[PDB]
Amino acid sequence: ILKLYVAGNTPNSVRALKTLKNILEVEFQGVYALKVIDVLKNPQLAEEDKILATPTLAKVLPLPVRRIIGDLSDREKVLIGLDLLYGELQDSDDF
Amino acid sequence: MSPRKTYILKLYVAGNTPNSVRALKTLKNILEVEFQGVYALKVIDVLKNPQLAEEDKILATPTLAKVLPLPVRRIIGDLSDREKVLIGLDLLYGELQDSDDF
Amino acid sequence: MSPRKTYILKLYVAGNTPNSVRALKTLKNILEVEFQGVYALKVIDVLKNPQLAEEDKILATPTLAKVLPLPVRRIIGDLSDREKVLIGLDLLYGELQDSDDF
Amino acid sequence: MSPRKTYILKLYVAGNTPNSVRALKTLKNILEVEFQGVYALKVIDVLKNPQLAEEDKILATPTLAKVLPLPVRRIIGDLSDREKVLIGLDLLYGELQDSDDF
Repeated sequence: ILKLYVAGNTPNSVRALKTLKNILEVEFQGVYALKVIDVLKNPQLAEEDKILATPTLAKVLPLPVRRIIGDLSDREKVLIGLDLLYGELQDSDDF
Repeated sequence: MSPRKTYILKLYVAGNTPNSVRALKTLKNILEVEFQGVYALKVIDVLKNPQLAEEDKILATPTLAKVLPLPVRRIIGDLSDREKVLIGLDLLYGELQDSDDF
Repeated sequence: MSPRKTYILKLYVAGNTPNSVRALKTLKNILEVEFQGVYALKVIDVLKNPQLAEEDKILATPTLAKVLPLPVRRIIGDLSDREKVLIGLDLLYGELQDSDDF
Repeated sequence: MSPRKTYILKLYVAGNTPNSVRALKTLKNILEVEFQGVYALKVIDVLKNPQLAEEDKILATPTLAKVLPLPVRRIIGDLSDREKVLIGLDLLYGELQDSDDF
């Protein structure tokens, strides 16, 4: 699950995020999910959650996801950071 | 100049409420007069510039809630509670860069 | 869960080496003196157990290095550059170590 | 597909024994005969170059085995359960011919 942390939502931002959702939906079944949270509505980080810098995890991501992320972080200037924990599977462990 | 090997307490906030700023100046003040030298408060607002630096990261507030002393415990728990402004924080030893704060 | 803490720094290593084990000793010490209750240090020799568990992952070293404290960054740094033995690394929350993880 | 977008199955492998290379050769072969223009196999021996590139990550086996073909999964089941050689795997996407840039 790709966790995005954003500062507010704009039209272009929402469009690009729905596009990102669409891509993880088209070519990433059960291997990539998306959780976007707005820091303008939810600043309080809780428990295991954390925020890493964009160039930290972007370089290791798929390149269309890389171009979408790069867009969000450079053009729209709304993405503050991301996190990929991810504790991924279909059946809960900890979690 | 110096106790040296200073702790760098980076706080990550979203906006500056009229009361939040005074709480900040308070925190800074007590860190200066009561913990002279050992600390260094670095305030970072996400809203002023969203894009985090490559060296920056944000940890949860319940973490780093056993390390720091109590008089700033209350201020941190507050900056999380009364005003929903505090996202998270980080604590670094350094120093990698210079000319930052004299 | 409990003992609840802390942020665990997993180091992925290709074989045990005198210099490497000395450096890891040092790193563990630093982590348990300054950043006690903040950073744990977990070594994994890939030569002993190459198979990653379902939860584990290996991010590249120059990925999470940058966001780590300088005293750790230098050790990991030479651990990759000076005497090349370090594979990737990772940073997770929970759950214990040494105790250790079971 | 505009006009071509190819899969890049990266296998993170701990050393190269005698009898694992024939299974990799075979896997490669079936990746080229049944499928084609899709599954591009890239094998990274972590023992020849411990230093993971910044573009590289290593994930758990089943986590990506979710989307893999049955014969391929039989072969990775082999490499992981038979001789402890497969550390992990990663799946990238790209138009690779001709594109050394990657």
